Amino acid sequence: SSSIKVLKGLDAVRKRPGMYIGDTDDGTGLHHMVFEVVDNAIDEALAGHCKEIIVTIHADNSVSVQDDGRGIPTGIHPEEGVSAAEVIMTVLHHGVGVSVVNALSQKLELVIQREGKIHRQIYEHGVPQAPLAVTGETEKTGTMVRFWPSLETFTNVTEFEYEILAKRLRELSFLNSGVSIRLRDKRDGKEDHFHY
Ligand SMILES: CNc1cc(F)cc2c(NCCCN)c(C(=O)Nc3ccc(C(=O)O)cc3)c(=O)[nH]c12
Repeated sequence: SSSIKVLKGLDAVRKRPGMYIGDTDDGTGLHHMVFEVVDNAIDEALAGHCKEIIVTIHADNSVSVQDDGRGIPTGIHPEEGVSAAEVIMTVLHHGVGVSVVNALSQKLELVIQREGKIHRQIYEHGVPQAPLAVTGETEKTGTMVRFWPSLETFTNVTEFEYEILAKRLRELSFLNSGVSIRLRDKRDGKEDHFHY
């Protein structure tokens, strides 16, 4: 039931993205993709587990958001029969849910560090290539989401603008005293640190 429901939700978002992420021509939807993923990292900070968020603009026009929180739970739900992480990445929940970013990404990479293991999963248009898998051991904890926005969905403004991410991250750091945000642009080495 869940599998059918999930695919219906992905289809819904790709068919009417304006209802979920906003305008797909003028860059507002595109930048909103980053801000949704960051809002999830900020929740993990607000719960008191994440101290540092790192937002990176990569040279291939993907964006990663790294937190140093607990790591999304990885245990297979008895019910849905896939990792708790995969449910969070794929089930449809301002505040539109990461499954919307995933639906509208050509590719999404999830890396979770939790209970001494690295877990990794790759998505394409919100669909998992394979179940979440352990790739190594680690002493660290946290969640990293890197996504490549679908050029089927986004036109015209397709490249992230440093200033637009900077303004919003600075604003989120003002609203959430104590959270520390790094923004780094791999295209030219620019970086900023936002903290109130
Ligand atoms: C870049 N970071 C990042 C991106 C992202 F797209 C999603 C998340 C995310 N879940 C999203 C749903 C909620 N707002 C969590 C989360 O669920 N953490 C979390 C939840 C429960 C437990 C536990 O019960 O043990 C431990 C950790 C997180 O930490 N970081 C995220």
